[PDB]
Amino acid sequence: IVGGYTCGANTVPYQVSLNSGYHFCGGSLINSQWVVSAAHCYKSGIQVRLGEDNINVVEGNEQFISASKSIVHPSYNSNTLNNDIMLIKLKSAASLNSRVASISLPTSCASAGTQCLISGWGNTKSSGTSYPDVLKCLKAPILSDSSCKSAYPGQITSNMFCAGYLEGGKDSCQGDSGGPVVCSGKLQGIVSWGSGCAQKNKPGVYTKVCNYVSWIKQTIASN
Ligand SMILES: [Ca+2]
Repeated sequence: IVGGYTCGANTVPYQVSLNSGYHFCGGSLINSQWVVSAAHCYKSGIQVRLGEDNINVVEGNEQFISASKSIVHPSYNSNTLNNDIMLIKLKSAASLNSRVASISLPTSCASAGTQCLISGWGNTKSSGTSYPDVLKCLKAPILSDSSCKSAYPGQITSNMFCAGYLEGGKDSCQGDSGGPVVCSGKLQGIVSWGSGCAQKNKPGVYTKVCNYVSWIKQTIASN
């Protein structure tokens, strides 16, 4: 996250770190046994880390649970990033409390102008590299579809939205991928892609979760 603020320990209780020896992507806990992330975060050998603030220090609220199954969306396209969504089943259920909690799926899509919270452990610089150890947060609005398409001609599908600031300076970045965009207490987006970080006229692009609720629910019910 570029241009954000330190969230505070366990203030974003649905935020996950995906670990394969190191943090590589975020995710969101949607019930005691399932996480949603980006398909471009797929790899084998995932450990899901819940209850994290500092990802390099054991602080006492963590739960570390291996994945048993990963399911990439059937229509994910790695070239265009259309349908950039994945489900991960945990080997055992997490223990839910005030610091480790699920986030609700949306019943309706959010409109442009809605303010959302984006979080992650990604790079905090737009030029150069500095990775934080504690969770960072950013408040940002959903942008109109017209502004999004004008920023990325030919690249925005109906399964994507833009959020952020056209003036630049505040955005998600490398290492935030897969993490949550929460608006009015519901998971509306997944950190997906952009051109660089925090550049003028190049806001972040997010997977539009409201288009996937039926697939999520049916997949969880049968796996
Ligand atoms: Ca920790």
